[PDB]
Amino acid sequence: ITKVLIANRGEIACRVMRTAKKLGVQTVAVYSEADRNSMHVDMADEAYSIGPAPSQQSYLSMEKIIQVAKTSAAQAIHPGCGFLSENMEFAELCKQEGIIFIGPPPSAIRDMGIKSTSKSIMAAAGDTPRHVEVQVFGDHHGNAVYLFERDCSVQRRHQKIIEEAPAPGIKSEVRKKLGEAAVRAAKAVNYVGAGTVEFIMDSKHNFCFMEMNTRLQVEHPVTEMITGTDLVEWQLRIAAGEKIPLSQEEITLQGHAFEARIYAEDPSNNFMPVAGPLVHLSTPRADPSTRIETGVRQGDEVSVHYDPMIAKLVVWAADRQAALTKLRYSLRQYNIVGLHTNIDFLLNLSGHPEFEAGNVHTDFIPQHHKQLLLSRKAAAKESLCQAALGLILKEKAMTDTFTLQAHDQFSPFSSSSGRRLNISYTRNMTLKDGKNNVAIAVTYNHDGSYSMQIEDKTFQVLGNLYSEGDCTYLKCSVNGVASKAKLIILENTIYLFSKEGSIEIDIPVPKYLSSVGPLAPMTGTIEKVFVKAGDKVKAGDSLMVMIAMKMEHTIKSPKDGTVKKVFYREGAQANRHTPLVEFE
Amino acid sequence: ITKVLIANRGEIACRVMRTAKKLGVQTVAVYSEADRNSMHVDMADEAYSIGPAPSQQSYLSMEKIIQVAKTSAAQAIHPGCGFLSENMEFAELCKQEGIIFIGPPPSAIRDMGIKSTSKSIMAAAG
Repeated sequence: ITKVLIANRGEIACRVMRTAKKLGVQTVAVYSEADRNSMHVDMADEAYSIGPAPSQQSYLSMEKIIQVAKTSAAQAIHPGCGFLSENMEFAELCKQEGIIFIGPPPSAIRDMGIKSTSKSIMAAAGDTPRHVEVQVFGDHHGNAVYLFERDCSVQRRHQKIIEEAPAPGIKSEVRKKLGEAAVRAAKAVNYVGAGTVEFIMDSKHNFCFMEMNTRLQVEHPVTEMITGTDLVEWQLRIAAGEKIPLSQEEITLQGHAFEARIYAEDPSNNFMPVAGPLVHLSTPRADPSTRIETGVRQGDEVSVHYDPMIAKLVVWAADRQAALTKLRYSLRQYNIVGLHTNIDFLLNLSGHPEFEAGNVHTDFIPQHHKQLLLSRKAAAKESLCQAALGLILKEKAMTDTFTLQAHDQFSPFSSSSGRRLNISYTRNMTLKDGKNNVAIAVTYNHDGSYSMQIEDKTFQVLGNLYSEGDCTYLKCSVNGVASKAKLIILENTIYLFSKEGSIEIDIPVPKYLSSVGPLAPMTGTIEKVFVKAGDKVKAGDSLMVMIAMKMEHTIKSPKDGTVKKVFYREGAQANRHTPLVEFE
Repeated sequence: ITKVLIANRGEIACRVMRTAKKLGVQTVAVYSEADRNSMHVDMADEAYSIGPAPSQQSYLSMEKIIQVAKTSAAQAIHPGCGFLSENMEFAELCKQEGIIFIGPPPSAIRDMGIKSTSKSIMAAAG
């Protein structure tokens, strides 16, 4: 395979292409009208459009994908996940056309559609449940190996939210038994490729097979961290006709890995997906043990036509407890501004006394649902000091960039010092903390420090701004206590992202910026009235039409409410600046 | 240990914090008046002042370091080297307060203060 067409979008499209580039394989993608400026379009060497935004017209189409493969001279097609990945007719169409299908052959796909058929084929081959998934990888030469199983039990609305790579809570004998059983299952159905055999267990390790997946799944990067393998490379090699490069006796098991899936959704209403722009996107620090897979760039929008997922964060550490600490440490560095997400839920889900102990089963979240969605808490006075300082320094920044464009450079007045003559300057600002207003009196000190009195308590507040790449950080010292938080100010809302949480403080909007009865324009006769008493109009509504020296004037409503009286009936003469209707 | 207080300064404070960040552990430091703009203040997630520049008023103090650990909600204290690193009374104070002392227990520290005591204990072991 010198060129592969990836009939998919977003995170999975980029994950495969990065491997392809690493190997030297050219990548082609498709993007509909919807993904014209998505991540995988620029990562690909070439990409083709297809049609309208809904997936039925673009990614689920059988003929359009083949047509792209033929004109680009692709040698293989990778379906990824979710569109044609289980489409047996497409795999058969590729074979007949002459294109390599990267995945199991049609004979292995079709017999897996019916649950009773695979149950018999595999059977002939030998209270708090958990879902445990063990991987099988086979080739066209009769070989198969197993990779270590995952714990996929934590879910809500039958959607996986987090995943644990090494399946904690079992013994090495269980791991060996699941390996052999899944290989016998994969051979029983003559499976080739990267697949997954799903077992259900009780509390006493009585594993039973339920279902098998026949595609290279999105879950795999969490296992790669602990096995040290590259399954995308492996899948391409056996598709070209090669053998499994690494035998079942060479597969290791080191440490624990976790995935946390970040969705565009609002948990406050029992998770309905939301779609909107992302104004700020920042990822945790890169590290060989912290694998960051995103499908959304800053400036991109979440659509309604496709999966609302934004990113997957995968971490690795030496043991289970270290990985849970790293997962939460890095997850709090992931900052999304512009829409509501499930990040706070993920933090409360992982940082739960029962989850850290290991009390994991398929009903964990509905059992403890009330303990995961928590209400907003009031800001501390120190957090209000940080918000006030960030606002003051942002105003300074605006002053500094004005000065850089001035002729009168180096001059005084440019330093936002608040230096009054013989007296001090105190600025009275109000910040809105949730629903409540708090007044902060900020005194400008001669040495550049601030003394901020919030209600009665005075804080000695110092700090400045600094940049790291494309992000702005606020460096604070409040009463000798140093701290650092990312400072993002978007329209009215001050975002402070720290290692202890995220606080949103709103700037109140004055009345004269948020305000945006009627009179007669000239002395004319009224043609048509519209409304009477008891009606209700909303702003920008037709109340009356009047003709004044042959010029039709339609009155409108700047005001709002309900009309109490209409003073002029239709056909009467109204004069200049005479009131027409009234609001009581 | 999800958060550690490092009761030290300079090279050793930065050496430990770099590991902590690598592991995912939050770091708190102290800086007196003397180290307000030193390296470990900016590397830490949070740091507290204590008092006058001489070490007797800042890093050798037993109560000030515990007070910082309690208000920052630190789970463990790392003494590093040179200040409280051999202070057996501090290790005992941490135990009584409920804070993990990162180091040997007081029972292993106290018996090593007297050179003749450790000589006999080890000699009897071969």
